[PDB]
Amino acid sequence: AEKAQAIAAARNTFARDNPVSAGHHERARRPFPLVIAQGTGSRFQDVDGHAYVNFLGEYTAGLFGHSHPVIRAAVERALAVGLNLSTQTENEALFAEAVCDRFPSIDLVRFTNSGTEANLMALATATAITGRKTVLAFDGGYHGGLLNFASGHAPTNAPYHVVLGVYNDVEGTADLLKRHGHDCAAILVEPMLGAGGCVPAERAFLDLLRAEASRCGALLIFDEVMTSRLSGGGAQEMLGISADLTTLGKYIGGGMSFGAFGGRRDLMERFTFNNNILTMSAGHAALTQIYTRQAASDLSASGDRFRANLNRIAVENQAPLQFTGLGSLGTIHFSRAPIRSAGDVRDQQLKELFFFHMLRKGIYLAPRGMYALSLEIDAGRDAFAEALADFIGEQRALLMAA
Amino acid sequence: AEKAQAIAAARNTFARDNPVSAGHHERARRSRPFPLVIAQGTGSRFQDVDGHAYVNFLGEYTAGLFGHSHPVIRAAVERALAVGLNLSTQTENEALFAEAVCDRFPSIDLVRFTNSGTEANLMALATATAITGRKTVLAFDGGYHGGLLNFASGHAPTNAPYHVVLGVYNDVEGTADLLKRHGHDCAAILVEPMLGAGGCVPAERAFLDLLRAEASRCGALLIFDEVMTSRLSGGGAQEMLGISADLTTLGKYIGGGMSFGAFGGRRDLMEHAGTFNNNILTMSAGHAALTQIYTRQAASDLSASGDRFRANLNRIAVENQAPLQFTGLGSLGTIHFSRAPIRSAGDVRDQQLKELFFFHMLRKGIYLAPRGMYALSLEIADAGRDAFAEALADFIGEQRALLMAA
Repeated sequence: AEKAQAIAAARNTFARDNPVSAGHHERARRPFPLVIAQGTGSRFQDVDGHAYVNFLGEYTAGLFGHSHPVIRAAVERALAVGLNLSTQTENEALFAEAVCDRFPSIDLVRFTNSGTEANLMALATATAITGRKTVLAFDGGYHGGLLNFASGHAPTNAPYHVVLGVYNDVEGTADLLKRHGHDCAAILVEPMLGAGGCVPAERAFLDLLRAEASRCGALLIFDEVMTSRLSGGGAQEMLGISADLTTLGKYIGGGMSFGAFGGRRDLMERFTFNNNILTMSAGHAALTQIYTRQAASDLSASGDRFRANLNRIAVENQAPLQFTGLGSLGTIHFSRAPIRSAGDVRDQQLKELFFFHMLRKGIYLAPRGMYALSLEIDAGRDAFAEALADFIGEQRALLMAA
Repeated sequence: AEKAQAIAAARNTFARDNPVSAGHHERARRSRPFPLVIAQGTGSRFQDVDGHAYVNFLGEYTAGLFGHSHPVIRAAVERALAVGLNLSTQTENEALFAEAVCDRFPSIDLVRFTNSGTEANLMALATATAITGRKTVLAFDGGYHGGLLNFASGHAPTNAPYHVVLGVYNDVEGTADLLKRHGHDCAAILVEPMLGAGGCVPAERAFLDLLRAEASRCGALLIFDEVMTSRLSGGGAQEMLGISADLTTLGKYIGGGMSFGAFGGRRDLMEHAGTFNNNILTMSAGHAALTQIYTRQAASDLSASGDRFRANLNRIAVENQAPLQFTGLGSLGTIHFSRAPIRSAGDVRDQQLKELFFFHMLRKGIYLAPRGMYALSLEIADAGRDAFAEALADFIGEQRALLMAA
């Protein structure tokens, strides 16, 4: 088939293009992944020396870019004053007060080494306060290595009695609550399905989740590891919803291993916690001196207009691919059907073709097609739109019809 | 009481000594005397927020093995920083790092990196339950495997909902009975070669070999958590004892002092689907530290220094006829108010003596955990050992009438 032949030609060209990534894949021991050597601003250089504009943004973790001066200088100063300090430094409280300033909902904060640990600690506190064991999750959600529900479950997930609902469907959730209301300790939900395909949550869906959690005595945990960037106080500030607990992710720690969980005092008074000097310093400098509300607003508005530009590339060529998401985070889907839950993403060869083609054009993003803008990426948007335009113009006959 | 009045006087002097740590505690209260707040560090020394310099004997609970300012590690972090933060999920550093770790622990046929030892032990347990299909996990009272993997109280309401079965440390008879009862359901036996939080209680070697025997006989895996004990040799206590675990978990110093953990072992057991750690600074710092600084010669010298030094401190106790003891292995030890031989947590059966000692040695410029833990770093030298031994000598001489009798 022309689709198979074209993806084979592009994949052979990719493999012949990047022998050093192949050698590293061999030494570390489905085409090999790209192995990146260096980075600067919105640019990434692989081990073969090819420069790319990094649209993937490290799955929203690299919001500040690879070489921001304020963060680099903060990390250098923290390094020079000493590594592996004791369990008590000023940096932790300064950082916690900055976060609470941004998320006043988080009456008490605790730091972890990852968002996975943050969600685990939140679930632990939920089960401890309520004494209940069942946790309500949603198909396609990803809260960590042992908190994955893309398959509806994972055999590696921690042995919580997880209840699985379909995203953006409050009828099924109300029925599941009728069934397990007494046993529901927590409702863990992302304001946008990150791994599920950047499926935005309908606002009524989240408001009704809050209502139901209140009425059945379960807590509401918002996994804002990804969506916390949607405003200075995240999507929860955007919608006026107050969860019992909130979890935040790695970019809050300046690009290094960090997570945070917190909220109600009575619930969180139960509280190894993360205070690494470099992480505290980088996250603090980044939040207080770089991540201004105006900078985040510019970034998310640019992301919105830029997703519009892409979808209009699709619309003009009558090709039914779409970018879905919110603000500066989107992801390409081979179907043009409106996506409400995981069941709606119901062909990876077109996505692979797109990924390889934009790589050949110098555009870097996830093979699943997710893009997360960083502060450094109008010229980058123009180049990205022109690259997508040229690729779709050339490969138009291989894509579905709108 | 003379002890109560002396500890009250020492605590009042501590509070008057460190107003800045108190101010930091107050400001942190927005989100048992107050803890010391540390400002900077250099080598084996720490300077607090009030400007006092201390010899750092606690070594950050075994994590600060390299010291606070080691040059090659600093340069590795600087170079990685300049080449760029937040690189993609695939870089060369992770494989170089994994090969060095596998060199040190060739038992770890497949390795995976995590952001913490808590995450490493959790992922190891996940792999155990997945391969075996069983739900019960055998742990030991007093063990600490992470924030949600803590068993000092015999359990915690925060622990992940594994069906953990708890035995008493260094007791294979009770373990054999519990294994006879739950053998078919035991997915893993998770054990530290030394009770870290339990009070640096070394595991009897026959106890670990018999845990291996039972794991083999009933089909459970054996997870050795060497987050703390991995420093006892180039291949950890498992290399020291000739034990081959089904899984091994390693801790933060392998990642150069930053958030890092590792778990690995058998191929068939081992392995989006899971977030793995490839942080640029962590990979670079841990790699440079292991390959250029954490040599077997340096680690051997350090553990020998720890052995002779525990002898020196315990002999301060013996000469002064005081029943306090330092227990542990190599360069890791801990003070206990009793002189009774410690085999399990139940043998630690008064915290005011430890608090008095801690505050007095602080006044003398020696820093360690209020619980009394010491973990020497590569920077602490014979002079540091001499100063610590003389400090303990003077403190026990002055506070002689307040301590128990041997």
